[PDB]
Amino acid sequence: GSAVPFHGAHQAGIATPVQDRLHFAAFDVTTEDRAAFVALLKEWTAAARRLTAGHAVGEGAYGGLPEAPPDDTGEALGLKPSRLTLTIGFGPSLFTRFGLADLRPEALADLPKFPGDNLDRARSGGDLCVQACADDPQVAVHAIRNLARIGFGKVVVRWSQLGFGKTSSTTPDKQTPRNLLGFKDGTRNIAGTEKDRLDRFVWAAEKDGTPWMTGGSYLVARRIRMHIETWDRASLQEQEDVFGRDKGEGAPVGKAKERDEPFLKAMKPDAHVRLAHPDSNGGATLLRRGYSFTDGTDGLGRLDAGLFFLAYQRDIRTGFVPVQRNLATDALNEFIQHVGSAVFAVPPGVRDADDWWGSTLF
Amino acid sequence: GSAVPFHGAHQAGIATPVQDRLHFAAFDVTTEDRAAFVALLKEWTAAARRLTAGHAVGEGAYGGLPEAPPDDTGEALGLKPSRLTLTIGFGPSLFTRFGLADLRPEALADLPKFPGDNLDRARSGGDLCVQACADDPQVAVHAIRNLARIGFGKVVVRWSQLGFGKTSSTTPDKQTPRNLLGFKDGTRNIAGTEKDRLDRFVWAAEKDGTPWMTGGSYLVARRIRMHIETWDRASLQEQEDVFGRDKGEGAPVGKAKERDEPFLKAMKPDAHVRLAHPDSNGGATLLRRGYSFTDGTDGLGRLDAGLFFLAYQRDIRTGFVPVQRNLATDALNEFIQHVGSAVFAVPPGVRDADDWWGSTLFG
Ligand code: HEM
Ligand code: HEM
Ligand SMILES: [O]
Ligand SMILES: [O]
Repeated sequence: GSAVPFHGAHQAGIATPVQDRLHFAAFDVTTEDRAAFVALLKEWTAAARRLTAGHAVGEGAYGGLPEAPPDDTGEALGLKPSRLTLTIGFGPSLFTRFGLADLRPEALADLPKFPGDNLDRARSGGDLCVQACADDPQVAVHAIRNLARIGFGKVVVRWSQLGFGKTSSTTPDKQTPRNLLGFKDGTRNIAGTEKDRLDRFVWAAEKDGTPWMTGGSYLVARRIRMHIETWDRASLQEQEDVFGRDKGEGAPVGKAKERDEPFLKAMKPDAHVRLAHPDSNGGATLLRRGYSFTDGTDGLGRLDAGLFFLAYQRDIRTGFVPVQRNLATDALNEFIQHVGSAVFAVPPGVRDADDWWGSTLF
Repeated sequence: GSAVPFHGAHQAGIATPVQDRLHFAAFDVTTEDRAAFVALLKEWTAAARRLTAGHAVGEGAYGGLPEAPPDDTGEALGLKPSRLTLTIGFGPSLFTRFGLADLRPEALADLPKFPGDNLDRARSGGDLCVQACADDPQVAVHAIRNLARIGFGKVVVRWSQLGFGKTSSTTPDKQTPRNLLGFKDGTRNIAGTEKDRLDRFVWAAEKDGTPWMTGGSYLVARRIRMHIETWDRASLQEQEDVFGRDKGEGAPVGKAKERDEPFLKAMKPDAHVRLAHPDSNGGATLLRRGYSFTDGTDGLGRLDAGLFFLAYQRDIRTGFVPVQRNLATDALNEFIQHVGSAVFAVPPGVRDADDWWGSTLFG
């Protein structure tokens, strides 16, 4: 239940080992006062320092003046830091405010429309996001809930997604988690230890064209419904054919071990791994960091379940966009549907205790 | 602990230690065939035996005939039993089927309308329920998902609730968990160790008037929204006055320790503990076993937080109903709203590997 350092050239929550649980919130800004928004970012940064150390925000959750509401709502008392990370991003829509228009990064591209999209606009977009990842779901919910409260009057919660289990890995030496289709998910990703690959594929560089984004990254979120009724009636072979790996061990078809390298020509041409592989996409590589969800029932007698997909990359135009375009013929398409979407510019890290979220932009 | 025994005179998941996470599903029955429903109960019991031992259902999640769908959907492979318990209950509407109307227990009382109810009927009721509790939410979700799959064609999922963190205790010797209002919740409950209180307040007895229910219990579920923005703008003193305990230690007003017994007169007369206490309700006592939830946002820019309240008792008429009736004036009502409700008759335990869920009811 240890604590992930909050400061760094890069924000935590990206290369960091993937924590077991997720609370993701998109916010919309309701103030048009740049000074007030800057003040919010500083307050938020200070609260995140405490929250990620497992401490209450401000003066605490109790023991203050009886006539004052407590600084912290208290539901994380007695819990551990739980490897909490808090990662902020800025949406394209934010750059219509605070005189920021000319600072929107080129690499923060709006996505094209994709075949089979059914995007719920109310569960899409957002002026900004906060990604809360922790091994304890209540540590994550508490962070989001208290950030929202601190921002009362200046921002609102547009949409929020709980992820009950991870479907990603930045630690290939560790057990790979499974998604709700029963397959290991995260085998061939990017590790936090592969500093070279993160520099190449994840972190924006000064020369890419947006100096304030140096050391940040670009994030794509996709809420993906899974047609579990359809999947659960499919034979084992069909499921294995869909991905290009076997279900039990997770090894590429033909091979014996999960982490044996794919031999792509042995997979079906519409196999998910074959279409998504960097070698099929001009080298394009993603840091996938998604989680599973279930939100009630569909009103039709079935659980509503899916995968809240997250992908970090140096440039949306060289990462998610080409790979997703190449999944147009993916056999997995028969079993999923994209029903929410948003993109964000994730600024560089909080350098020290004097720095604050977004300082390079503001 | 890593696992909880599935067999017993009682179903596990009631008096046993409260696990960290919840997946609760209410099902509606679609078949009119009693034998086929009995077949489902047997299949389900077999699956629960495996699931609660951390094993896949049926022949497993892979390694079968490549042309056959796997028996288990696989998302619990490599996970642990995680103290998983699976607890089944039977709703009033179940007894309108399979020629059972005269076997519905009197202690399975319908709830009355309560002041302030705003019940979503689609997230209320149900012919039956399965309570899945485990420390790992994926283990719980996997159990519900495979039970629903196994049952398809004979049952559908009416509504389902994820509980991301507990707000109850049956083990006072460990730390008491906090709810989304920031208060310890579970301090004065019924412990697994209190055999006599469980017999008095939780387990149905043969003499109560429904012999097949001997050893079972009766379950009330309430989905309670929390008006969290309003709560967080109230002063610490107002919050503590709402409950009658202080927020930090959870001690009754005027006392120093969480588990000091309350002095109720020192609380505001509309304080939640004072109104809910057995001494204010003719001795009526509950075994609370609920969890917190968040399900997205309201329409309006604010999280949709709340408490998925669960209460086990020997007779709904002498448990939840009187206590909830007394919360009509609760100061807590300013900050909550009941938006979902169901009741269920939870049968006695699966005695051995030959037994099955509901066997005392169906024969
Ligand atoms: C519900 C939706 C999805 C499911 C269930 C899923 C599942 C999987 C599985 C089982 C693997 C193989 C193990 C692994 O390498 O992680 C995989 C690999 C991968 N997936 Fe997905 N995926 C989904 C959506 C996506 C999307 C939307 C993208 C990008 C637009 C994507 C990109 C990738 C990539 C790049 C790999 C690695 C392939 C390699 O380099 O070997 N996936 N996914
Ligand atoms: C969001 C809804 C609720 C919240 C936040 C809440 C919170 C609390 C808290 C903080 C306590 C004191 C700690 C403890 O002893 O557990 C408590 C006690 C209690 N609550 Fe609730 N409660 C809620 C709903 C209910 C409902 C609906 C009932 C019954 C109908 C109920 C019955 C009780 C009882 C019986 C006690 C213990 C009384 C005693 O000390 O003997 N609660 N509750
Ligand atoms: O993926
Ligand atoms: O409670």
